[PDB]
Amino acid sequence: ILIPLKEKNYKVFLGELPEIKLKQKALIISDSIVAGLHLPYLLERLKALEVRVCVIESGEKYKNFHSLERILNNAFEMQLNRHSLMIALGGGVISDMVGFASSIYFRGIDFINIPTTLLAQVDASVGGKTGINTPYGKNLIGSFHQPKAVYMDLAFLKTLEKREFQAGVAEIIKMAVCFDKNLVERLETKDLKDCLEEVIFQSVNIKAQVVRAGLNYGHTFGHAIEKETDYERFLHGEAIAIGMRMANDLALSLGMLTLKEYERIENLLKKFDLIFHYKFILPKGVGAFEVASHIPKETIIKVLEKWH
Amino acid sequence: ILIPLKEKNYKVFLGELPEIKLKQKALIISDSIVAGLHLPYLLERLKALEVRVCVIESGEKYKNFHSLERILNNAFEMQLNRHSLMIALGGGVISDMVGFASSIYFRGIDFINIPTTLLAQVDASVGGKTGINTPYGKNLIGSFHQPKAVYMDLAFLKTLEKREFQAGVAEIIKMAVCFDKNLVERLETKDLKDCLEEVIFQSVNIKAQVVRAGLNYGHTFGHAIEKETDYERFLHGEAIAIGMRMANDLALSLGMLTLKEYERIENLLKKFDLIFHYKFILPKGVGAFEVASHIPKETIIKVLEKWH
Ligand SMILES: NC(=O)c1ccc[n+]([C@@H]2O[C@H](COP(=O)([O-])OP(=O)(O)OC[C@H]3O[C@@H](n4cnc5c(N)ncnc54)[C@H](O)[C@@H]3O)[C@@H](O)[C@H]2O)c1
Ligand SMILES: NC(=O)c1ccc[n+]([C@@H]2O[C@H](COP(=O)([O-])OP(=O)(O)OC[C@H]3O[C@@H](n4cnc5c(N)ncnc54)[C@H](O)[C@@H]3O)[C@@H](O)[C@H]2O)c1
Ligand SMILES: [Zn+2]
Ligand SMILES: [Zn+2]
Repeated sequence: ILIPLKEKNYKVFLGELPEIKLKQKALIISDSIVAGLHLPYLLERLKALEVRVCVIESGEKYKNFHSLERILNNAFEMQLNRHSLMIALGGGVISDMVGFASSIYFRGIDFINIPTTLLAQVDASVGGKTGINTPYGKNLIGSFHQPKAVYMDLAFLKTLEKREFQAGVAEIIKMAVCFDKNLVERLETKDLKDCLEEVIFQSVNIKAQVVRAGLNYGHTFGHAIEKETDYERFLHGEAIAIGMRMANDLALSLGMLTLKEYERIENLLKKFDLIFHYKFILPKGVGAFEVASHIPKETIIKVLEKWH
Repeated sequence: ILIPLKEKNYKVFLGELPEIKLKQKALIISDSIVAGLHLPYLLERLKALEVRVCVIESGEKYKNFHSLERILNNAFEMQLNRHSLMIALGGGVISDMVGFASSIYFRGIDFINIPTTLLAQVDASVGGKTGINTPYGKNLIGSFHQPKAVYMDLAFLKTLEKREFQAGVAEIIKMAVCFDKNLVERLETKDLKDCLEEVIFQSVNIKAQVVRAGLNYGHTFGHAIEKETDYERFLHGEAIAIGMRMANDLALSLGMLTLKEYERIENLLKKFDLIFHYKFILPKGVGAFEVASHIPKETIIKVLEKWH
């Protein structure tokens, strides 16, 4: 069991989920898929005054006020107070909704994150950045609310679909190319099946030191791909995978990355089978990044002439 | 203008509203009554990049999600970001809605509270407590959001009704009897119209020095009166006025208040027309309070039945 610390709360827990002892009532919030796979795993180890379950339907489209209201109403129905706890058993969609629901319920109550997806373990459960989607855009209504404790177990990752798993892997490389050169070297040489525990541990420490601009590597182009397709074609991690390549073309054109650096990142994406032919944040090196702003339109078009 | 400092965050500005020059876009939120009385007063001395007004209907029944959604949507319509500002021009209902809307919009933006009611100038302004009402109860969904600046002008208080003004005095006496002996003696010997500024200044200081139990003096009984009457007959200050007297009956029976001290508070409420006939936290003399939790039911029932 590995315990990464932050500033100056709280405590992340890598490894098997331990026996959680609580002296107050707890509300578990999960999705339709996770509740039929990993809810027996949590309720086997949970001890509290009263435990009730609220289930949101699986999907990004359910990340709204309607589901947020349901989480709040379930907390009101079992009469939760200022000493109560909310438990998030799911991906980034669940953890953001529960964290925002707990922040506004009785002006702020404790909540615990137990991420199931690879992306949520390496990014979403860390930081306290919570929110919901609105008709005006994604994640524009939210709050900064830090969880009491984060529990990361590799057992939840085994039930994930390979396409959803690889989408999380593309997000790990994204953080590696901009922050940690040592994580790149691990992904280049070592097989992920043999060092999954070591990869996440390094990925969490990146986000722990972060908690910012830099995690948006391949997001400016990746957002544009999802807005043109639309969200019917690619998963978020797949769109960033193409977005990183588009960002690498702009970084090579501006003289930020060398030809060998451009190939090195693209070879690592090829190693994990993350090349997808379709159809602002750029690296200054393998393990570093720079913020580019005032870039000529013709330089962008020259990069956009690659499609790809 | 006099400038009371809280601790580090923000400054109160007690007196005539000065020129507010801003380098960011601003959204003013007011109610139907205040907008037709005091909105021009603010607009003439406000300078910003863009100024738009959102008006909610006057009343306690409009303190909900429906009005909160409108405040957020108006901010989205004029394209407000994390640098933008919200302006609250109204009573405690407006300030709580705007403060909660600003706390969730782009995960937290700056907001300036300009209270118009006497209640909001002495209680709702300083604290950071924001929120809205739900079908499950009042002020159960909210957040702790500190304002950028508070502006208290006595010019807004002149348009208030007699009933609304005297109900705001009930909270001043509440804070005086439990914290400041000198403020009790000021209210007893001086006319309020002669030292209204000095009374507010001391009321802000008490609220500032506390920030907590003790501000709920007459709230335990006052909530029971409001729930029995279905929030129909009395205002919040009027129900607390009876609640303070009910608390005075329990404090007199325990020996916490002398008969002379008991009559002093009753005559103070009589001076501000706060006697309304019947049909935890009690004052320890004048200027002090005590938390009583283990009071026998027989004593509480003897306080009921309307004597003393
Ligand atoms: N700062 C932050 O907190 C931050 C950072 C990154 C992402 N996010 C947010 O997180 C969201 C993305 O999260 P995500 O990638 O987890 O998507 P997701 O939560 O929607 O999960 C993807 C799908 O996988 C399924 N799933 C989850 N766990 C499973 C399990 N263990 N076994 C089988 N299937 C499982 C879910 O049903 C879901 O439909 C985005 O909406 C984004 O806004 C927030
Ligand atoms: N901790 C806190 O922030 C805190 C403290 C006290 C009260 N509150 C909240 O505030 C609410 C009570 O506030 P309130 O007493 O101001 O009620 P209110 O905001 O509804 O104001 C009373 C009425 O007077 C009118 N009015 C306001 N300003 C006026 C003006 N200058 N001239 C003429 N009319 C005017 C309004 O239209 C309103 O209908 C409660 O619902 C409570 O939840 C919060
Ligand atoms: Zn992301
Ligand atoms: Zn009130």
